Amino acid sequence: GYIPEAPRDGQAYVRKDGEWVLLSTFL
Amino acid sequence: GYIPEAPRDGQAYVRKDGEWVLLSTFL
Amino acid sequence: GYIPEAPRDGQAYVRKDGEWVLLSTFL
Repeated sequence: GYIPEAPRDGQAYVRKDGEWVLLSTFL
Repeated sequence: GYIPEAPRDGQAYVRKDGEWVLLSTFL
Repeated sequence: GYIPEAPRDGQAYVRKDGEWVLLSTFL
């Protein structure tokens, strides 16, 4: 389906496993 | 709600603050 | 329009060119 909004919290998110995961996880 | 399309412009985007932000911002 | 789900496969994706592209492409 379509993807719901990510957290709105001053952090960047990427799409993984049908979820929003912090970009910083990967950096 | 659901998220609208990001710019279609040859650049990658991540989701932040209910917006599409260039990935390159963080790299 | 709204964006469809990314692959659900243990990898992170970013939005580019109206598509889901592996984050690892850029790292």
